[PDB]
Amino acid sequence: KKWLGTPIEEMRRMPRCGIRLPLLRPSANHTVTIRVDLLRAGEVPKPFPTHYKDLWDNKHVKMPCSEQNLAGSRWELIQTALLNKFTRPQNLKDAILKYNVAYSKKWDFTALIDFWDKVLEEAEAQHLYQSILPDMVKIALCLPNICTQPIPLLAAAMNHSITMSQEQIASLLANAFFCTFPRRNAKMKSEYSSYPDINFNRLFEGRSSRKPEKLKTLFCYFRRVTAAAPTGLVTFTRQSLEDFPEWERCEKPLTRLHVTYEGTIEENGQGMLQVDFANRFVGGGVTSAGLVQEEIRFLINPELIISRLFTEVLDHNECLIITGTEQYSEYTGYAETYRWSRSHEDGSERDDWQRRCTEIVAIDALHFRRYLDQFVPEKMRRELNKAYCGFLRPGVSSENLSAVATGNWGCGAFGGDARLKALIQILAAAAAERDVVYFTFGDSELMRDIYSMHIFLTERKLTVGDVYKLLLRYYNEECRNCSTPGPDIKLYPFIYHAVES
Ligand SMILES: Cn1c(=O)c2[nH]c(NCCN3CCOCC3)nc2n(C)c1=O
Ligand SMILES: C[As](C)(=O)[O-]
Repeated sequence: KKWLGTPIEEMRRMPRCGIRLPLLRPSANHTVTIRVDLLRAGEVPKPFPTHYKDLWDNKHVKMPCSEQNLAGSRWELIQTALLNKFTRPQNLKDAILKYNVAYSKKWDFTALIDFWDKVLEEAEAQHLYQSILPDMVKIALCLPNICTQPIPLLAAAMNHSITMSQEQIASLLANAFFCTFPRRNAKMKSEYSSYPDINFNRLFEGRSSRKPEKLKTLFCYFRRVTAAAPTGLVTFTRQSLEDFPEWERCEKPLTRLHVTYEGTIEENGQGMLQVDFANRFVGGGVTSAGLVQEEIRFLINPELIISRLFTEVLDHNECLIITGTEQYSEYTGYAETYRWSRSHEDGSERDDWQRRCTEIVAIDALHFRRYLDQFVPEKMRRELNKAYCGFLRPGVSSENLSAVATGNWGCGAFGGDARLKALIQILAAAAAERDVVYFTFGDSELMRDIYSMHIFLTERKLTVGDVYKLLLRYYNEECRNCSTPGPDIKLYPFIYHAVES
């Protein structure tokens, strides 16, 4: 069988399962950068306020167009540099370095030069410098007319949301492409050291065969949004929780499971809560060298990338929830085989805030130096609480919550055990009263194992707490005093034996 458990058709999805949204309104905990009274389906949102307002401080994005970006005006310099005809890739490198002189011997542009000169055919290169790049320059230089409202940083411990237009995101991402954000470049920076990279200079470095695919994916997006402005909104929400379950005493039952070795989160999990297997610095290596699950999603839905402008590194009790990002590309492969396929026309419905009905949550797993480290109770509890924070929606009934669409979170380079991570996510989803849709990407044995364990536990009516206690027992009996790198007995066999005895 290609899938097991509850039919995916029985799982809750947005918009069908959602509640009526409240009136979109700015407040203490919600920054709204557009005119809500003029928000209309199929119309480009109007920025609020009408005239540019600047904040240059430690609580807000430092905009490139600020009069405090300096002594001469760096914004004036950016304008002069970028309003030149590009005909060769050195012209673009020289332009970017005119307002980044301090990095002229540090930043490598080999991948940009190679993409333009050695990957693209002549007509594609001509279209890039005659049309796409000039259009990207123009939307970048329009920033003060587009992003008129200061953008607060989503700093650690803040529970805060920013809702902005897709067009505003496009102007900001064009600026990131041209590397115009100040104070975001130094290796030894104090300010913004706890924030991800935003400027795209590392995308231009080196000779990985992955860079042309990343650049094809991003220019697909840039060509689309400069040619016809997207009309919707996107919300970025930082969520930080204090009260976490007493997992050992949780009497809640497990919820439903659909598990499959075919399909993908972003396509087969339409309208569900889609997990991004995140780096604590959200987006990971998207505009440097990474190309696994998080980077792929950030490339095919590039509006995610702007979370790096304002999202501080995630602490253990935090996540980032992004609602409304649009898919602009299709792809094949994964990591070293990733290829851009074609432009994608997103068919998702929009909600009453004109957001695409696509909800993604960034939750970062731990990176384990040793395999057995992840069975330590403090580490299991950490992963449980991280997933719980990513799945919990405090003031929402469970009937209005979509299923969670996820997979082997943290089980690649970070050393996670897929069977443990599956069960941790199942327990966190149960505590948050959400069903689980789990994708194993070709691993049919894993699909069967997760299904079998789930049905075993549910048929025996074991609670979240019952299961967590078994995890603690597995640590104590097979991990704590294990002198070898791997345990004598595996987790799921241990669980079966413990319960059946
Ligand atoms: C979103 N997404 C995919 O699209 C995807 N494609 C492939 N195929 C081959 C690569 N290996 C397959 C088995 O797992 C390890 C990776 N793996 C994928 N994974 C893990 C994923 O998360
Ligand atoms: C743009 As700078 C000189 O603050 O790294």
